[PDB]
Amino acid sequence: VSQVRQNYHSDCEAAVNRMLNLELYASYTYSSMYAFFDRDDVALHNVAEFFKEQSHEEREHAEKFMKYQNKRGGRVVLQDIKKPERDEWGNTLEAMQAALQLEKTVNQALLDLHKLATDKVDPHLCDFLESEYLEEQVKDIKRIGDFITNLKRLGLPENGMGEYLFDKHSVKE
Amino acid sequence: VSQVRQNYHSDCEAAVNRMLNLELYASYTYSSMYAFFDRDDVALHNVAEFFKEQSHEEREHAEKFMKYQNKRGGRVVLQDIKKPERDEWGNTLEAMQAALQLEKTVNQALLDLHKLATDKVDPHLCDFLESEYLEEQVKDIKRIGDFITNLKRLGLPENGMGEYLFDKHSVKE
Amino acid sequence: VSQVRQNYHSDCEAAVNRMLNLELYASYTYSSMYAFFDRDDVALHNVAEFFKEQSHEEREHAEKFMKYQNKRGGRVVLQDIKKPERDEWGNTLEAMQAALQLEKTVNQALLDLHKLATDKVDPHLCDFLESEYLEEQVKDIKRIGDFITNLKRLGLPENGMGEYLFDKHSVKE
Amino acid sequence: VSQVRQNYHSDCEAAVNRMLNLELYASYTYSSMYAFFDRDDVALHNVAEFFKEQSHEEREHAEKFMKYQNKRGGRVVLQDIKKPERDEWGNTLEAMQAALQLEKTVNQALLDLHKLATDKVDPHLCDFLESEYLEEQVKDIKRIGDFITNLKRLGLPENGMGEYLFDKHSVKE
Ligand SMILES: [Cl-]
Ligand SMILES: [Cl-]
Ligand SMILES: [Cl-]
Ligand SMILES: [Cl-]
Ligand SMILES: [Cl-]
Ligand SMILES: [Cl-]
Ligand SMILES: [Cl-]
Ligand SMILES: [Cl-]
Ligand SMILES: [Cl-]
Ligand SMILES: [Cl-]
Ligand SMILES: [Cl-]
Ligand SMILES: [Cl-]
Ligand SMILES: [Cl-]
Ligand SMILES: [Cl-]
Ligand SMILES: [Cl-]
Ligand SMILES: [Cl-]
Ligand SMILES: [Cl-]
Ligand SMILES: [Cl-]
Ligand SMILES: [Cl-]
Ligand SMILES: [Cl-]
Ligand SMILES: [Cl-]
Ligand SMILES: [Cl-]
Ligand SMILES: [Cl-]
Ligand SMILES: [Cl-]
Ligand SMILES: [Cl-]
Ligand SMILES: [Cl-]
Ligand SMILES: [Cl-]
Ligand SMILES: [Cl-]
Ligand SMILES: [Cl-]
Ligand SMILES: [Cl-]
Ligand SMILES: [Cl-]
Ligand SMILES: [Cl-]
Ligand SMILES: [Cl-]
Ligand SMILES: [Cl-]
Ligand SMILES: [Cl-]
Ligand SMILES: [Cl-]
Ligand SMILES: [Cl-]
Ligand SMILES: [Fe+3]
Ligand SMILES: [Fe+3]
Ligand SMILES: [Fe+3]
Ligand SMILES: [Fe+3]
Ligand SMILES: [Fe+3]
Ligand SMILES: [Fe+3]
Ligand SMILES: [Fe+3]
Ligand SMILES: [Fe+3]
Ligand SMILES: [Fe+3]
Ligand SMILES: [Fe+3]
Ligand SMILES: [Fe+3]
Ligand SMILES: [Fe+3]
Ligand SMILES: [Fe+3]
Ligand SMILES: [Fe+3]
Ligand SMILES: [Fe+3]
Ligand SMILES: [Fe+3]
Ligand SMILES: [Fe+3]
Ligand SMILES: [Mg+2]
Ligand SMILES: [Mg+2]
Ligand SMILES: [Mg+2]
Ligand SMILES: [Mg+2]
Ligand SMILES: [Mg+2]
Ligand SMILES: [Mg+2]
Ligand SMILES: [Mg+2]
Ligand SMILES: [Mg+2]
Ligand SMILES: [Mg+2]
Ligand SMILES: [Mg+2]
Ligand SMILES: [Mg+2]
Ligand SMILES: [Mg+2]
Ligand SMILES: [Mg+2]
Ligand SMILES: [Mg+2]
Ligand SMILES: [Mg+2]
Ligand SMILES: [Mg+2]
Ligand SMILES: [Mg+2]
Ligand SMILES: [Mg+2]
Ligand SMILES: [Mg+2]
Ligand SMILES: [Mg+2]
Ligand SMILES: [Mg+2]
Ligand SMILES: [Mg+2]
Ligand SMILES: [Mg+2]
Ligand SMILES: [Mg+2]
Ligand SMILES: [Mg+2]
Ligand SMILES: [Mg+2]
Repeated sequence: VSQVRQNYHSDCEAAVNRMLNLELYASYTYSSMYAFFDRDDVALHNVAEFFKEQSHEEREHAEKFMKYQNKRGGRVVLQDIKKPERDEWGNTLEAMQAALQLEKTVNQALLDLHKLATDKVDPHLCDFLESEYLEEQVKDIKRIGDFITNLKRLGLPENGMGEYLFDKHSVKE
Repeated sequence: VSQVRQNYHSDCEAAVNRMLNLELYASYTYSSMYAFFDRDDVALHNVAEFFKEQSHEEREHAEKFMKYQNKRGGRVVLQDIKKPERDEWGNTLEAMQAALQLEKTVNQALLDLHKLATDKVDPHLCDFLESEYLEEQVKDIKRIGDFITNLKRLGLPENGMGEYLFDKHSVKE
Repeated sequence: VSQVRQNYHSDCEAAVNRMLNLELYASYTYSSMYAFFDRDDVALHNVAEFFKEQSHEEREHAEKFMKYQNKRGGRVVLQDIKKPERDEWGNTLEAMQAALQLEKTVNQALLDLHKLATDKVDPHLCDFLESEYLEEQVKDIKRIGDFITNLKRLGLPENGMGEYLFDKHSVKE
Repeated sequence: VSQVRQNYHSDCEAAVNRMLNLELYASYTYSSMYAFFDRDDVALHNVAEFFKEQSHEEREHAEKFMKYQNKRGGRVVLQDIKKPERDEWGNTLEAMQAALQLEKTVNQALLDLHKLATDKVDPHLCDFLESEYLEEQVKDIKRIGDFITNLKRLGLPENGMGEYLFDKHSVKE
């Protein structure tokens, strides 16, 4: 019954809250990858910093959904942020493969939310997803795929020299 | 039969003209609010200037529809701009409540136009509304709602000190 | 068995992981307060932004513990970040009271960790807490206490004008 | 019987002199590593310069203890600076392993000195060690550990290409 609410279905409000949680979950998974690559027995600092940046970007995605919810007159409802699926991430290839799957999971949830918004005839929510989320996902999925191709080319997981070279030439210094 | 016309339904052309009129109507209502708050026996100049700015923005919305109509090969058809519903606006709370309802009326018309454009399979018109109109409405509706909440907190309509404080701290100097 | 590990007790490593979780929990609680004050029916934007900033600072506290853990040769172990205790925060006074208690809870955990580090004769961990955490807590606790005193002076919770004045004069614009 | 002396135990004064000697010993060992990597039949100049810098930093650590001794009213007593344990350092991996052990030996001596200062209730000496020495050690130990992990990844000692790559991408140009 918010005074600002107009053309905003309860189902979409709830799905936005669930999407918010998933963004926070993604942030936390990336934070775990950062910490792993920062370990003294892993020590791939450019890879670590790549994942730290990914983590911060996911938190920005989450905060943008909070703001959106309030703009439409919905109510933010938070749930636990589940810990990541793994405590250690193997190596750069395994981590990038997990990152690819994570970004595709997030993308599928965004696409599902777009379908719901379409079904409920909510063009503002459609526009928001298209303008602020969907292209970011396609771009990041492509970037991570490109990385995986190069890690395989470099002989991961077996080729430690390849892994070193990737950290020194493929990710930001 | 315009040489530029392509995928532009007569119904959408007509609805764009009606939307243009509504934007002009909204501009005129805001102009009335400006004049009211500029009265010597009302004298809330920051509130007055807020509504003057709202009025100018609505005229910009109208002109953008005129340009759009011509870009698609439709023909601008003007009708009378009806005078506002009231000659005096009571106080800042009453005016903001009327502004909220006005912005929601405009928003509903834009949403209805988007539905029509969708029905007629006009993605250019959909994009135009989503990119140039729908988010502006959500933003302004939220801003005015926020103002109303604060005016109520400040004890409007009875609390004149509250009304003074709002004009001096909530709206641009 | 990390090659860098020296004078770092398993108990301290575990307690650092638990402290990390608590920092993340604090961040999430502050994020909830931000979202609440950003609601159209609450609409205290300077208060909202204060809590958003608090939330970001807690995430910085968490990341610093992750880095610390790795520097000492411990291993970051993550757990679920529990959702905040409340879904809505009442008003500025109730939220500030909850913030005070949260900062004191965090402070007690830091003091307990310092006691453990002292018991295990770990001066590096003692220094880290004293140089990076303990004074921040005292400062923030004092700031929030000062705010609460002023909110009470301004007649919270009943005095809406007082609450408005606080948002406009006590917290950053 | 120095006029400035206050709360400075004879045991701490003596231990500071022994610590000074150890800093000088560490400097000399690093100087030997510099000279080794500068050999025409070793020729890893970035590695050589890394160790030269390490050597200079250890001399700075020593001089700071001399100044400290005098500030407290103790008397600097010098002993021979023993030559390093080896005349040649094998390769980058062997040298980094020796550097890690050296930094941990220095760290243990600093921790032992902190324990003594604690036992003698000398908070100024505790603060000095915590503020000027202990974090430097943790940082350098982590850095060298990280290097060792990367040298192993690069196939040291057998992989000469790996050793070349490390010198060109892991240590300052
Ligand atoms: Cl609705
Ligand atoms: Cl929900
Ligand atoms: Cl996984
Ligand atoms: Cl695992
Ligand atoms: Cl996933
Ligand atoms: Cl959905
Ligand atoms: Cl995007
Ligand atoms: Cl691109
Ligand atoms: Cl690439
Ligand atoms: Cl046509
Ligand atoms: Cl018409
Ligand atoms: Cl009216
Ligand atoms: Cl009237
Ligand atoms: Cl209306
Ligand atoms: Cl229509
Ligand atoms: Cl817009
Ligand atoms: Cl906005
Ligand atoms: Cl406001
Ligand atoms: Cl240990
Ligand atoms: Cl743990
Ligand atoms: Cl609570
Ligand atoms: Cl609640
Ligand atoms: Cl608490
Ligand atoms: Cl503890
Ligand atoms: Cl601090
Ligand atoms: Cl202070
Ligand atoms: Cl204050
Ligand atoms: Cl005032
Ligand atoms: Cl003395
Ligand atoms: Cl001596
Ligand atoms: Cl040796
Ligand atoms: Cl030798
Ligand atoms: Cl040694
Ligand atoms: Cl000692
Ligand atoms: Cl230090
Ligand atoms: Cl560091
Ligand atoms: Cl490294
Ligand atoms: Fe980025
Ligand atoms: Fe995301
Ligand atoms: Fe992402
Ligand atoms: Fe990205
Ligand atoms: Fe404006
Ligand atoms: Fe308009
Ligand atoms: Fe408008
Ligand atoms: Fe506007
Ligand atoms: Fe701050
Ligand atoms: Fe904290
Ligand atoms: Fe805090
Ligand atoms: Fe703070
Ligand atoms: Fe004032
Ligand atoms: Fe240096
Ligand atoms: Fe040293
Ligand atoms: Fe050193
Ligand atoms: Fe150093
Ligand atoms: Mg209401
Ligand atoms: Mg609902
Ligand atoms: Mg979920
Ligand atoms: Mg679980
Ligand atoms: Mg569309
Ligand atoms: Mg679009
Ligand atoms: Mg785009
Ligand atoms: Mg690319
Ligand atoms: Mg013609
Ligand atoms: Mg027609
Ligand atoms: Mg009309
Ligand atoms: Mg009439
Ligand atoms: Mg837009
Ligand atoms: Mg605002
Ligand atoms: Mg090992
Ligand atoms: Mg343990
Ligand atoms: Mg806990
Ligand atoms: Mg629970
Ligand atoms: Mg301090
Ligand atoms: Mg103060
Ligand atoms: Mg004398
Ligand atoms: Mg003596
Ligand atoms: Mg000695
Ligand atoms: Mg000898
Ligand atoms: Mg320090
Ligand atoms: Mg490093």
